[PDB]
Parts: sequence; structure tokens; C-alpha cells
Amino acid sequence: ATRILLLVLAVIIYGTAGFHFIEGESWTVSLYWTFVTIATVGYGDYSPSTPLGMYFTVTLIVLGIGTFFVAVERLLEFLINREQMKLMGLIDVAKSRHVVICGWSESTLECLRELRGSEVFVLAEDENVRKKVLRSGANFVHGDPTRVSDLEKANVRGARAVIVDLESDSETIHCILGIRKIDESVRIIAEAERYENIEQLRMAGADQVISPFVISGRLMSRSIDDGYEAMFVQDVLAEESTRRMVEVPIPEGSKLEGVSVLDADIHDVTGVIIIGVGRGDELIIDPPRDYSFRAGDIILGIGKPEEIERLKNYISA
Amino acid sequence: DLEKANVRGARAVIVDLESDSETIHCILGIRKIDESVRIIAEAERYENIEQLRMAGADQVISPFVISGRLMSRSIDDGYEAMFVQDVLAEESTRRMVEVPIPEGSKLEGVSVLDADIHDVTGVIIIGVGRGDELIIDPPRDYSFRAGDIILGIGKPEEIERLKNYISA
Amino acid sequence: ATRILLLVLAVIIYGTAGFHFIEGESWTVSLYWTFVTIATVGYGDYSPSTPLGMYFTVTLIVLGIGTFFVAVERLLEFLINREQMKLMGLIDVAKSRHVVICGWSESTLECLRELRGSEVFVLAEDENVRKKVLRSGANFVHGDPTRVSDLEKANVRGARAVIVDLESDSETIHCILGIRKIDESVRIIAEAERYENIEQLRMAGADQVISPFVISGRLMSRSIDDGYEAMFVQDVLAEESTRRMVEVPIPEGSKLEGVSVLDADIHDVTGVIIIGVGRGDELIIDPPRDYSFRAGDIILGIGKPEEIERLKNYISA
Amino acid sequence: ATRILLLVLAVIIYGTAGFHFIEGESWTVSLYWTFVTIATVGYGDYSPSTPLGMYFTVTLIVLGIGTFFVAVERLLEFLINREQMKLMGLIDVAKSRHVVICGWSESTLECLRELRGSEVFVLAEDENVRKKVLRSGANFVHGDPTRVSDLEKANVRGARAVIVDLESDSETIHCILGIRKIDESVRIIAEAERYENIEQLRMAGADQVISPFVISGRLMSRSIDDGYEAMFVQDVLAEESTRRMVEVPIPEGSKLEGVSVLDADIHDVTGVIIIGVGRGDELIIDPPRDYSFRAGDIILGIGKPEEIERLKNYISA
Amino acid sequence: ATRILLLVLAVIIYGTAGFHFIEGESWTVSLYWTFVTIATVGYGDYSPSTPLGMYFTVTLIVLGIGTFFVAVERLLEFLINREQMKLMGLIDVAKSRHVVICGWSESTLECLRELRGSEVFVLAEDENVRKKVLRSGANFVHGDPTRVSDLEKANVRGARAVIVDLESDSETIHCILGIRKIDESVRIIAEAERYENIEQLRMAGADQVISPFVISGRLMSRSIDDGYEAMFVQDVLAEESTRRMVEVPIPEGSKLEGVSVLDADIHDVTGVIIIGVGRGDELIIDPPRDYSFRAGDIILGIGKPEEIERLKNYISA
Ligand SMILES: [C][C][C][C][C]N([C][C][C][C][C])([C][C][C][C][C])[C][C][C][C][C]
Ligand SMILES: [K+]
Ligand SMILES: [K+]
Repeated sequence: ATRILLLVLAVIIYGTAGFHFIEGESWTVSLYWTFVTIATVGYGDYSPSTPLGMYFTVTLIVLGIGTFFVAVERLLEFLINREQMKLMGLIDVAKSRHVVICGWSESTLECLRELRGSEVFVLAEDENVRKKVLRSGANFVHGDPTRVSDLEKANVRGARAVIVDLESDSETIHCILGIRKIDESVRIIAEAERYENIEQLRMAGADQVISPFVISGRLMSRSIDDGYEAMFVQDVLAEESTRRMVEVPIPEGSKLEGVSVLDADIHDVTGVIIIGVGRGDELIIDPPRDYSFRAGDIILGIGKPEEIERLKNYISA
Repeated sequence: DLEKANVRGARAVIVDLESDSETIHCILGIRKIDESVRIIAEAERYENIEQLRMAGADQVISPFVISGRLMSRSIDDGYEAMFVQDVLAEESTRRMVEVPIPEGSKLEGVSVLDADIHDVTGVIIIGVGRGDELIIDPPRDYSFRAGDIILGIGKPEEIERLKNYISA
Repeated sequence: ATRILLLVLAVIIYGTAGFHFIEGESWTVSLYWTFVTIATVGYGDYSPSTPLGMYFTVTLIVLGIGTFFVAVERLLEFLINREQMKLMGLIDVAKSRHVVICGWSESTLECLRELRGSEVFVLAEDENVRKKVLRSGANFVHGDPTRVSDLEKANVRGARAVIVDLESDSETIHCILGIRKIDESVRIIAEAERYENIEQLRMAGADQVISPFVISGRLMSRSIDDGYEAMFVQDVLAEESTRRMVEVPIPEGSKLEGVSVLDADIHDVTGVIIIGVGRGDELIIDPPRDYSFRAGDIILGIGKPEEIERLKNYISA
Repeated sequence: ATRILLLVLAVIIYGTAGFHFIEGESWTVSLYWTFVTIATVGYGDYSPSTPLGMYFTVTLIVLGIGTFFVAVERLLEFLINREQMKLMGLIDVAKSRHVVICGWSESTLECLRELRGSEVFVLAEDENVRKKVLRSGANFVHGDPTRVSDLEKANVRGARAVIVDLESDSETIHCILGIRKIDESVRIIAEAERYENIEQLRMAGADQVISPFVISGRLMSRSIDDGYEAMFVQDVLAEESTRRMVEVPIPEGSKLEGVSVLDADIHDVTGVIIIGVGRGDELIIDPPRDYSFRAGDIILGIGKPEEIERLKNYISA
Repeated sequence: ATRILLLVLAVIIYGTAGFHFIEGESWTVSLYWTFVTIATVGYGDYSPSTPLGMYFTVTLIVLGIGTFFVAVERLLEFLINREQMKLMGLIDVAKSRHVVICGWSESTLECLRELRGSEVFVLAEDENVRKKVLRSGANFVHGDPTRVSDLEKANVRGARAVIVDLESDSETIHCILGIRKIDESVRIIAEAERYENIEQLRMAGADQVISPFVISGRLMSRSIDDGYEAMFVQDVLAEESTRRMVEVPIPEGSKLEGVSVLDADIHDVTGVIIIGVGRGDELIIDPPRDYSFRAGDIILGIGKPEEIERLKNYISA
């Protein structure tokens, strides 16, 4: 630790005092000679001719070599210990705008393909998960997501968003309760498995709940005969082969602040089917004709990629 | 073992196994047994959708892909997730309905533009499908026939009105 | 090992003898020149002008570089081997006032929050336990607590106290029998699971036995109707929301040595309910009125944090 | 990363400018003195006599030692991290004529005894497989053979051949479908277990299918009474005790291009039983008498090792 | 590998040739100056005054630093790789008088307390066995004892003795068959579990067979009523509380070569009960009176430790 610095100054005092009172040189010269001898620069312009001084250099050289080996001994121990700890997690996140993911599955792998790698930290405990996370370019933190103490290691207090996807709904509910105990304003996205636990996640404090098993079950039972709505879901929400559901905000000005939806006539002018308007953390599906657009509103619609561009320029001032 | 379950001569077969490899193998075996049976499979990885389609699956569902795309897009806004969760999972207010067109009921030979379905029933017409093919957002130069299926979103009070409107 | 030191002196003899009998310099100069050449200080005031001496320096330099690389080869091997061993335990405890914990559970995690980290050594064998111990700030020793040979690795002979909490009561009894075979005076604290094994731990040599499963079972069966005593236990022994059970010793003097419990009137003067007195490794619950306090006695009572201070100053001389 | 190079040039500018404007030496001398001071060569022919210059050397030496320790700090971190990654796979194959083996079993061990070690890369995921591969002299790549992303890590696009042998036929079929999605021309050799899946491997795109379980089952049921054909298979295809099945190509010229099989009379002249001819990725078992040899044809036959040599020289021009 | 040596000589040629043809010094001086510049000794008695030579030193110094860093890069990679391999076995035994132990159990731990640590190599494959072996002071080799290839890694061909104790008798028989295929003269000691497999181990080639389960089963069924013979076995063969069974050879001379057992009267003179005589790899239990001792014979007897000494001096010439 700090004992190395004390040892370095100890040998400096011994070299400077001995050379000063043996060769009769000045203090500014003895200090200069000590630094050019320990560093082994060796200018040789102030060599000690006295045989007693020669033995003083021999013991000074021995101490110089010893202080070099202890410096390497401490440096090697610090680096080996730090790399072993960092390899298996056991570290504290220092970022302040990262995204924390609790658990690891195929859905969490899908969302990494649309986000940065160094910005995402994965909090898990299994040994096999660590190798999968590393191959994806993300960061791995070793801990228990249901433990409040381990939730502070990932630094969820200053996190941009938290995504919870664990093995069971019991662990998902417990993880959300622990996050709300630390930070009451962070955004939480959670995945549900059973239909009965959808309301339990909202009571825990989840901002958005996604239930992929419920959606898949209903589509299976309704695709036995015709299954036309399963084609719409697969080709728009999953594959985006020809259509895509997008949400574009209304900027300041936007040439249409105040006009009604009927007057705008978005579908005929652009070609995008309007689903709803996002007025302040709520969705108004199929808004009435007397709805007037405002600033900062979000329009949800479905359209071709060459028609969405026709809409963004249409709402741009 | 697939012959013990009597997969030959059935309404449909639903395949949902622990991995995509087992699903592909099961679909291949079913196609070996019966060639005309309807198969509904579930995909886990995005890269295996085309593999399932080539194996012989008639309908492929990928909930993991949908969940991952909604997770990454809900960080900032998350309004699409609200729509999906309210119209496909919970069906709290609206739900997607597919109502077939019966024979000779007020709609044989009428175009989309003069049908005015949305302004008289309130159901948003997502698309119309005929012959295992879905036409999303049909153009006004389209004619309704007997047997066509209309895919739309509306309240239960509006679905009944639409069904009455499409009745003879 | 020690072959490095022999090699270092071997090259010193070769350099000093060759320079002495070739350049004609004195022994005190040849020894000085050898040390300023191997260390690569290079004053240059005694350079060998003879071409034969120049070749003698070339072979001396080659040996100097070789001895430097073998020194680094041995240092690196020693550090890498030591860090790999220490990472997975495999070390002997050298402390003499530490606390040894056998096994790992939630109860042992609770007692670490009231003790030092570097003072506690955990003796376990599972791989997952090692990571939990490290995150708590304690030290991990790899061994079998039921093995007497591994009990000496943790140095239980000179331990301040030993806490035993294993997976089964069979292992807890076996561990206590092994500790009493090494040291017959060390203090042992053990946790029991079954009610029938409470006496078996005392016969093995356990000084204090704690049975949390028996206490929890009786409270569950008596809390079906009213459960008022469960509120007392939870609010005093577990949470300490408003009350706390404390034990304060009687120092020398203490202004009350010799007075009776009736004369003291602790409850009215202070406000702490007196439960018993700890007279020499025994508890006298509800002492009689004819009980006279002595020096070194311990009073067990329940009171508010602002009333316990009123009692400590009342018994302080 | 690249911050080390910037730091090295930073201290060079400080040393050169200070010595130039303090000791009055030329720029070509200050640059020469800076390089002979940081490297600690120390010629000593331009020592600074000015006491202010001596303090300038002291701070220059301190920066020289600091830049040396940061260079070792970065070198050690790079080497330790790289060795830890390479030890457990997590690397990308850069070869372009290697052989990729998916899975590990006894059959894949048999084919390694007839191939090079550094030319073969094994793609697996189990921890115990890695040690077996290393003892065989091959290379280990950590990944999932059924994952297309991990199939590109092994670089199957530019592979000489791919051998697939996994735990189940479901995984074998899935692996072949993933290889054909990357490269449509690479040669795939796969092993089947069930007889019903032999055609499924060919539809997936396997060039050669081997079914050892089907061959062994038929031999077991036909060896109950006599089992003479099992002796032929074991002594020719497995052990090669006295016979061996070989295929020799027909080179350009070959003294027999155009002659019929009847005219050649291979069996009487040489002593090798002729089984078939490999005319362009097909096998003609027992060719008719009107078959004329061509250039590049392959003859499949059974004969003693001293008779195969009699055949190769017989077909050599 | 060997590319480092080529690089070291490459920079030597560049430094020597440039200094020779620029400063006009002799070849023996240019070679001397090159070695005192790369090693950074820096005598400074042949500094290049020419400015062109100064730039030649700058590029020579840069190459000197580069060759030093590549030497450290190769040394570090060699040491880190070797230590990682040696830590988890993966090494070949080079000893020629060691003892090889196949498998690990409590019986094999008992025999290590009477043998050297560095002389014993344990051949196993489990991960938990490696830590137990290291704590006992023995050496661990990673391999499969039933594999002939792994039996040559432990070097059983030149082994003093081999001890086989595996999980099942099927593996014990298979291991012995593999040892006899390598070396037909090495001594094999094997432990049997089932009584029916005692003869199977002898047919495999085991020199000595020990069956602890059979001995324990018979003692259990005969100790229900009295069990006096179990006391004899426990107090003589296991604990040696007061008696001990010993075998002492007859040296050359021995003052009794040729006398009969009746004439010797060992029991009355010494006090040791004579059980048998080991005449050439056979045991004659209760020898007849007409038995005459020879040279090299071994006497098996039971006696107190103070009576065995009375026998060794009685048979010593
Ligand atoms: C080749 C060889 C060389 C070496 C030298 N050094 C110096 C350093 C000092 C600092 C303090 C080392 C020495 C040690 C003792 C012997 C290094 C250098 C490198 C470059 C800079
Ligand atoms: K130096
Ligand atoms: K120097």
C-alpha cells in the first residue's frame, strides 16, 4: 500500500546524507547524485574516488535494487488481484446513465441488438450466463437481483432504465419491490408469464408490463381455422416485412398545432393508418373527430417505410 | 410415437417444445406422416422463423422476438407497448375481430370508399384477407366478395353493429 | 529457491577476479567496478582500454542480463503460484484473536453485520459460498469443518470464539466433538434444528445452544387466535422498534455494591424492568427481595434507549 | 490503448525544450540528450552543471520512471486479459483451410488420429470437452454449434470441411441447416443415429451420411447363428488385419485410358477385387464388361498391402 | 519461440555496422560499443560527436527498447501459460521411482501418511479430488485411469508400484488390464469390493488383492454374541494399541542359518508368536518342526514393540 512510498524516501535520505558528509559535496549535489544513482542513469561526473565512498555506493546500489523489486512485487500483486476479481464480476458500477438488465433470456438478447454494449450491465448469478453476456458485448455484474444489497452494486439509483426478466414471476415481483425501495422514480420494464400476475406487477411498481406467453396462447387457439390476425402480428410486430408501427412526436410549431384530426386528413395525404395519440402518458385509441393536436403529442400509426418519411416531413415545420 | 397420438386426420397440431431443434424435427416428422394437416409452431430465435416455414409449418408465432423489440422501444416513450398489451393480451377495451362476409349481404360489389364502414360502425378496418393472403390497408379500388374476411379493431358494442351491418 | 543467491555470487566472483588480473586494478576497485557494471549504473571512470578486457566485459554483460531474467522468472513464478492458491483458500490462518465460523447461512450473515470483517474467518467447502463470503468482507478458508485436520488450518486452538452452523445436526454434533478434541477451553456457540438434539449439543461441549426452529414453531401455533406474545418477541428481540433487552455489568464501586434489590428500586428510579441477575455463569430470573448486588454482576433488563442511559449512569461511580 | 504513445511524446517535448533553453545546447543535442536520459544510457558527456538544470533532470527522471511503470502496467493488463480469454475459448478462428468439428465423441476422436492437430478446430460448449480436446492436440472454440452466430466464429465460410456429430439427431439436423445458410458449397459430413433420420440429413444438405448404429444393429441380429459377414466387416473396415479397401485415381496417361475392364484384367494381373468405379460423384458397383476407363476415374477395390502397390504402379504411366 | 534470438542478433548487426562506418572505430570497438549501449551500461568513453551518429544512436535506442519489450512479452506468455496448465494437471510425469495411485478414497489417504509426498502421483479426473490431493502433499495428474493413453502420462512403465482403487470393480478390472498391456513386471496392488471379483482381479494380473468389505461383513455377523476375534483384529491390525504384526528378514550369516525352528525356540527366547515363514513369494503358516531357516527368509510374527527389538538383535550377526 503506502509503505512503498516511505521506503523510497528512506533510501533517498540515506544516500544523500552519506554522500554529503563523505565526499564533501553540497546538498544540491548530493540530492542530484542520489537521483542519478538510484535511476541508474550514471552520468559519472561525480564518482566517489574515496574507497570508503565506493563501499557506500555498493550498499546504496543494493538498496536501489531492493526497492525496485518491491515496487514490481507490489505492482504485480495489485494487477493480478484486480484482474481476477474483474473477470468474475465482483465489481461496482460507476456509470450514471447505463441500463441495468436483471436476468438473462432470449428476449433480453433481442433488446441488446438495438442498444449499445458498454452501456448495458447484466446482473445475474449463474456461471454460464457470464460467458453469454461477454460474447454479446455487454458487461456482467455478479449478484442476486432479489437482494437489495446487490441492487445497489449495479447502481440502479442513477440508472436510465431497468429491465426485469427472471426465471419465475415470484422473483420478478420481489425484484421490483426491491427497486422501488431504492429509487422511486426509475423506469422499470418487466415481463410477465402468467395472466394472473399482470396486475401484481403493476401494484409492485412496474411502469410497463409485457406478457408474451398470453399473446402467444391466444393466437394459437384462434389460428386453428383461419388465423388471419396471426399473419398481421407476425408481419408487423415481429418481422416488419412490409409494414411497421411507429410513433413520431409533434415538435414546436409543426405547421399543424391546433388543427383537428379531420382537417389534417393524415391517412389520405400520407398513407399511414392512425391508431391513437399519446397525450401525456395515456393512449386514446381511435381519437374522435373533435380532437385537436398539441405540442409534444405522439401519433401512433402503421405505414410503409417510404410513407413514414412522408409523414415526418409533413409534421416538420 | 407421433402415430400413437393420431396426428393423421386431425384439425391441427400445435408444436411448442423446449428448443427450436426439437420443433423442427417434430415438424419434419409430422410432414412425413401427414402432408395436408395444419401445423402451428412457436419460434424462439428470430433466425429460425424461415427454418420453421421451410420445414412445413403453416403458421409461425415468435413471442420472444416481439417481447424483445417492445422492451427496447419502451425505454423512452412506450406507447406501442400500451396498445399491444391492451388489444392483444388483456383486451380491456378493444380487441381485434375477424368477421367473415356471408353470401349476398349488403356488400357484394361495393367498393371500400363508398362502404364507409368506419363512419357507420366505428371499427377501424386494418385489412381484408382472401385466399390465405392478407391485404393490409386495402386501396379504394377494391371490391368485397362473398367469403372475404375483414380484420378490424373495435369495442364489443361496435363489433355487433358491424356484424349486423354485414348481414343480409 | 536458494539457487538464485548462489548464481548471483557466482557471477560476482567471475567479474571481480577477471577485472583484477587483467586491468591491474586493486581488489577494492574490482569489487566496486563489478557492482557498477551488473547494476548498469555505468560511471565509466574505470573503462577497460585493453581489447581483451572489452571481450571480458561482453561476457560479463551477458551473464548480468541472464541473472536478471532468472530473478524475474523466479519472482513471477512465486507470485502467480501464491495468488492462485490464496484465491481458492488453501491457506493457513496466522491470527490469534479471530472468530471462526463453520458453515454459512442467513443467520451467520446476520452476525457479520455486528462484527469486523478481517477478524472473521469462514471455514466451508462449497464453491458458491466463497463468493458470498468475499462480498461480505470476511475471509474464506477451504476445508471440511468435520475434519480435525482442517479444523487446525483455521487455527481454532487460539481462536476468540467458534460459531457452528452446518447443514444437518449430525454435522453440527460431529464438528463440536472435533473442536473439543483440539482445545478444551474455547467458547463454542452452536445452532440446533430439532428439539431432540438440544441436549446432544450440550453433551458434545457446546457452551451456548440456540434453537430458532423450535421458537418459531411454538409462536406459529399460539398466534392463530391472538398472538400477543409474538408481537413482543418480534418488536423486542428481532426489530427493536421501541424496546431493547440489554445487560450492563456492575463496575468496581458503582455506588450500590451491597444494597438490596428492594432498596435500589431500579424500576421506579430508572424505568427498566429487571428480568434477572447474571451471578457467575448462571441466571436468576426474578431475584428475591433479599438479593444483594456484588461487583461484576450483570443485570438483564428491558427498556427504551433513553432509559438504558439513565441506568448506566445510575450504576456508574 | 493509444494514450501511452501520447504520454511518451509529452515527456519528450518537456525534456528537450527545458534542456535547450537552460543549458544553451542545440536542438539536435537536446533531442539526443533526452533520448539518452529516458533510456538511462547515460553517456555523461553533456551533464548539466547549472544547479537549476540539475533540478530539471530530477523532475525529468521522475517522469521517465513514471512512463516506464505505465508501459509495464498496460503491457501486463493486455497479456493477462488475452491469456484468460484464450484459455476458455472466446476467440475467432483466422485460418482459411482448417477442418471444423461440431460436437465431441469417440468417433470424432478416431478421425483426429489421421489428421493434423493445429488444423482442426472443435466447436463445443461443455467444460469437460475442452480438456479432452487439448490433450488430443486440437484447438477448442467455445460456442453453440446450432447458433448461426457461433458458426461464424469458427469461420465455416472458408473451411476445408465440416464434420457434424452432436448428442441428438435434432441438433444434427439443426446444425446442418445453419451451415447451409452461411456457405452453400462447403462439404458437410454428418453422423446419423436413427434409421428414419438418414433421409432428413440429406434433405438438410449433408454431402455424406454415416449411420454406425444401423450397421451395428443389423450385424448383431445376423451373427447369432454363423456371423461370417461380421468377420469380413471387422477384419477389413475396422482392424485391417490382412485386407484393406482402397481407392486409387487414374492419372493422365496411365497407359490404360480407353481400354475396357475385360481387357485390363485387373484381378488376375494384380490380385485386387474390383468393387466399383467412381465416375463423377457416383458409384457403379460391379461395372459391366463394356465399361471403358477414363482420366480421373477412381477404382474401389480390396487387396493386401503388397498387392495395392502392384496396382498403383500398374496404373502409373 | 526462436524468433527472439534472430531479432536480438539483427539489431546487433545494425548497431555494429553503423557505428563502424560512421565514427571510424574498429570492429572490436563497434562490437564493444553496441553491447554497452543495448544493455544501457553507458560508459560514455566512445560517445558519437557527429550529429549523424547521434541520430544513429536514437534509432538504435528505439530498437533496444523494442527488443526488451518483446523479450518480456514472450517470457510473460510462457510463464502464464505454463502455470495455468500445471495448475489443472495436464502434465507428464518425468520421475522414474515414483508411486502411482489410481483413484482417491479414504484408504488411499491412509497409505499416504506412511509414504513421501513428492514421490506419489495421483491419477484422477474429478475436480474436487485435485484439492484433496494438494492438501495431502501429493501430486495430481489429470487423466482417465482406464485409458491406456492416460496411463502412459503418469509413466507407469518406470513406476516403483501402482495402487488401484476406483469407484467400481468394473473400472478396477479394466485399469489392471491396461497396466499389464504397458508393463508386464510392475507391481500392482488392488482393492476389491465384492467377494465374487476377488478371482477376477488375480486373473487380470493383480499381485496383491485386498478386500476390506468382505472382512468387515464377516466380523459383523460373528460379533453379535461374543465378538472376541473382532477385538483381536481391531487392536492388532488397525490400532496397534499393544501388539503389532511384523515381518523381519534373515540377513547373511544371522547366527542361525541352518538351524531348525524347534532348535531356535523363538517364542520362549524372545516372546513373539511365530505365524509363518516367507520362503520365496509364498507363506507357510505354522511351519513344521523340520523346517530349517535359510538366507533371505522372512518371519511373520506378533509381539510387543519391546519384544520385536529382542528378536531383531537375536537374528542379527
Ligand atoms: C537490457 C537491460 C537494461 C535494464 C535497465 N533497467 C533500468 C531501469 C532502472 C529504473 C529504476 C533495469 C535495471 C534494473 C537493475 C539491473 C531497465 C531499463 C529499460 C529501459 C528504460
Ligand atoms: K540502466
Ligand atoms: K546507465
